[PDB]
Amino acid sequence: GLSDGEWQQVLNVWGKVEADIAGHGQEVLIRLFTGHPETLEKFDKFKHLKTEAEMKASEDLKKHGTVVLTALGGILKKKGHHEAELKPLAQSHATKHKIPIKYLEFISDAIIHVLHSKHPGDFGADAQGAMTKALELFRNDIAAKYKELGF
Ligand code: HEM
Ligand SMILES: O=N[O-]
Ligand SMILES: O=N[O-]
Ligand SMILES: O=N[O-]
Repeated sequence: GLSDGEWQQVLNVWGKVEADIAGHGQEVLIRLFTGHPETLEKFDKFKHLKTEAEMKASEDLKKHGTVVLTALGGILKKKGHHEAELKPLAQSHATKHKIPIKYLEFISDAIIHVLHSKHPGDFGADAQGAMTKALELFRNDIAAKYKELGF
């Protein structure tokens, strides 16, 4: 898992996201959809978005960005004690949304990219290390639930 020091870094970095949850959420999703168009196809409500300009101008995309990062933030603040929070997400994403674990890798990478893009020079090597460990823990615990479901 993560050390106390590493969790402290994770939640310090997360303060950046919390100051503009919608903007961070929007950019993470645009980074995901533009880097991996196949992911857009998993959202019936976003597949109409043909261009990044349309994505940027979509208020519903920003709304979903807020939902996604709010859920993640909740999970992170549990500092690994997140079984109850993670279980329903693993289930909905495997069974209902049919999201391969690879796409969770993509969005983890997107979060790291957006943090650098929005805070260049203010996302230090230790911070990236800790946030990356937290996102891997998230992904690893989700993967365990995916395997249970055979997904
Ligand atoms: C940090 C990783 C993620 C978090 C925290 C997250 C969180 C959520 C939450 C809270 C919801 C609404 C409740 C629910 O249906 O469970 C949701 C819905 C959804 N998620 Fe995710 N999600 C993540 C990753 C992804 C990825 C990578 C994809 C696809 C590439 C995806 C596809 C979807 C879809 C299609 C919905 C339903 C959207 C709708 O029609 O309203 N999710 N997600
Ligand atoms: O937990 N301090 O590394
Ligand atoms: O954007 N993930 O639901
Ligand atoms: O209505 N089920 O998302």
